[PDB]
Amino acid sequence: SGFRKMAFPSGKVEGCMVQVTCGTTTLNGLWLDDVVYCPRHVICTSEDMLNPNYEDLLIRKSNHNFLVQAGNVQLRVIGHSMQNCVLKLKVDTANPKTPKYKFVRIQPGQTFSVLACYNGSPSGVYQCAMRPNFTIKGSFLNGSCGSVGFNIDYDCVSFCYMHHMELPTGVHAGTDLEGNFYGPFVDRQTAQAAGTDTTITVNVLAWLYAAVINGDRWFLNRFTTTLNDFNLVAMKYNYEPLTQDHVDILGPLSAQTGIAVLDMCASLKELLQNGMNGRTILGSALLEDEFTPFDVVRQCSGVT
Amino acid sequence: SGFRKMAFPSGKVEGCMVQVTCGTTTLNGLWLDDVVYCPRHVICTSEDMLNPNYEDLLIRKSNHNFLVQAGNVQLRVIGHSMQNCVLKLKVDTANPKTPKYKFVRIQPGQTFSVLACYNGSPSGVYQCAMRPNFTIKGSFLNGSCGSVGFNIDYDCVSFCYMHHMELPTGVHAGTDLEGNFYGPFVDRQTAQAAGTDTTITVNVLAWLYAAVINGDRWFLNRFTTTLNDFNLVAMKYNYEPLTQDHVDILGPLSAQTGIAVLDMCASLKELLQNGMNGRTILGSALLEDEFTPFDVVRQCSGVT
Ligand SMILES: OCC1(c2ccccn2)CCCC1
Ligand SMILES: OCC1(c2ccccn2)CCCC1
Repeated sequence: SGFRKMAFPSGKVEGCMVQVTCGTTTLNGLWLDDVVYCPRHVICTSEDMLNPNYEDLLIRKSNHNFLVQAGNVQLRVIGHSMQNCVLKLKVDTANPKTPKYKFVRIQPGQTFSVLACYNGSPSGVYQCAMRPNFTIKGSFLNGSCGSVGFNIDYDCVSFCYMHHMELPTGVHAGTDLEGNFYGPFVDRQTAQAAGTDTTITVNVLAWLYAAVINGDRWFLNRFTTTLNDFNLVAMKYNYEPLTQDHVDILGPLSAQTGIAVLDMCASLKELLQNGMNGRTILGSALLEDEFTPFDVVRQCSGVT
Repeated sequence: SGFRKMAFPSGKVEGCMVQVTCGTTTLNGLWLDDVVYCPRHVICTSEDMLNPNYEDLLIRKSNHNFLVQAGNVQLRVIGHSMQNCVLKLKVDTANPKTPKYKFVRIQPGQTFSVLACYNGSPSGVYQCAMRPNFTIKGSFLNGSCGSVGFNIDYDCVSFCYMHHMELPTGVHAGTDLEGNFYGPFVDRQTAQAAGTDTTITVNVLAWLYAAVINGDRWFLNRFTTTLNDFNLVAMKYNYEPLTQDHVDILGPLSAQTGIAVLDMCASLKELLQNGMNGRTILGSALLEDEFTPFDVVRQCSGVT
């Protein structure tokens, strides 16, 4: 029993992290097969970042200007290309520790583990969600760019995120591993305001089911609701709308606990309207939205 | 910027996890050099667990009764001994992935990462604290016993915990890697009530400093206090007493932020007396006590 904000074991990803230096800029790269993936802003001075023309900056760069270090061994760069906002450095050595992997573009509300790295070296691992405004709330200091977000399905790492940017409001923006930003963000030091950080309703409901499964039941009430009624209350509280797709996804948890999804919606409705009155659910004083329904089933069943 | 509940990268520990089977019981073992460490209750039926005589149960066991599997390869057991509440299975092969390591017995309030494992296979990693009542609040299903808690200092894994027990109240109890329980707990299925789960005051203060460093400053007030005055309020709120040792440990964070420790105590005092009034600190609606001062400095500086 017990329910924790749990990251994927990071070993398979630790084995892929390298240091990339271009001039005076050092950040992290991801070494998969004979390609190293890193943010294209590795080629920028902090001055460049105000208004960079990446194509023009890149013309001035040769293979030998990209210093790639894996542990304390240098990799030989034999090619480089820009794909969207990432550089692909071709090296002459396939990473011997390359796991089975995929590049996936996640949807808002989807969760993933981040391996925070500095100078190609892992500092820690934590669990994130892609926010509905396509920001993440991470822990990223200077040097952390090129740190990656991932899911693991048994032995296959799905890479979904590479860290590029802290917005002036201290939230985080990055790309998939094709170098396309999540949301409307750009790799430029400019006014970039995030939109409304709404609560991921389906995730909150999953976590309420996790709470019931783990003995925290005080918030269960005698009420039910409808999707339309619930959604009026959700809108008012800056909660994402709940769809029949979300109800379907919660079916297995509904089944396991014998609490109909719409009954759990009615519990959530009362919690929104009445608050926690100083009580906690799974050691939280607020409604937790960084567990997917899949996360709750995985952790409640013990998948490896 | 940003501050996350962050675990150590788990790769070095993933490389040490094996499956141990004795009869119908499968749990996890830790393979370091040519020794596999596992909970001695691997030799118990669920019936045995009501009132086990471990010495008598062990007499009936031979090396060949301990099935040790590392990935899909069997290890040959060439010796076995009981040390306190752990078994040490001597195997004929040193673990090739053995990291530099130490066995440490942590104090209450100290934090560590758990690698949750089932059948010798990692499912996830999360950050814990040893509670002042010598319980931990983990995520441990059946099969998770032998999962370990650790700290990493650069390249040296300090193992501090091995999972043994869920108490009837759903909190967790285990041993150091010499097999000595934290607190008064025993590996017997019996009435074992935890004492008062007090808040780790020095950790809350560290996290308030982390909040200031990360721009969350709304709780800073115009007041100061004394250790004795603060401690009267702490006692009332089931907070651990604050000692001059704790004040000293917070010195570097005091220095960095220019907030005297006793001023931060006076902020914490008001938060205890007034509550959060529906506000959050680093995305928490309650005062977080699972970051040590060392944790806050590590994460705020980017140690790898
Ligand atoms: O399940 C919720 C938690 C718990 C509570 C009691 C026992 C064990 N675990 C609290 C915070 C995260 C883990
Ligand atoms: O620092 C606190 C958190 C944050 C908030 C804003 C931006 C980035 N990170 C919220 C929860 C954990 C991370």
